[PDB]
Amino acid sequence: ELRVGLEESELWLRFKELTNEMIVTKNGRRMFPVLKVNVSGLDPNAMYSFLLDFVAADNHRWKYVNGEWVPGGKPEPQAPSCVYIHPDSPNFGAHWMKAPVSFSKVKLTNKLNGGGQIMLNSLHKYEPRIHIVRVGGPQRMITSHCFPETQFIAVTAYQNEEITALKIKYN
Ligand SMILES: CN(C)C(=O)N1CCOC[C@]12CCOC2
Repeated sequence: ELRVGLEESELWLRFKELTNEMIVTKNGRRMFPVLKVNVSGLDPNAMYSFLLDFVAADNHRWKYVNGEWVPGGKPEPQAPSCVYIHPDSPNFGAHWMKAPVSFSKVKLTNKLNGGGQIMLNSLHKYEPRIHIVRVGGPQRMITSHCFPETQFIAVTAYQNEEITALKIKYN
């Protein structure tokens, strides 16, 4: 059975309980914390690519009002984000299962940009999601996993200083 688990969930939960924020910039900003995923139950000898994308958790624009995050009243459809390919991809089941799969190099932007960077809408709430794509084999296969613990609002600067403090304390 293919098992997908979040490394350092206790750390992510500290951020989640304050409402997590991730900086987006024109040129793209790396995430902290970094999404790290424990994977077991792969075929050590089969071939897989690991894909990361961001689901809009709701259709609303958020705003920090009197020290609290609040949704707008005017929802809009949120197009799914573009996918980031883990740079170790493609690779053998054994490679992926030998240490936590770390997305340390993904960069979050607010501008349609060249290559690599994933564009997110500022002040939208997002839920990180991976796809494990079996490649090369005759039977293509995808398994998807969401990480509720890693939800965040995309921001151009931190609103909640409690988040600023946690980011510095644990970097
Ligand atoms: C680019 N890359 C390293 C890939 O893994 N490729 C190859 C080209 O695009 C499709 C996929 C994405 C996952 O399935 C195969």
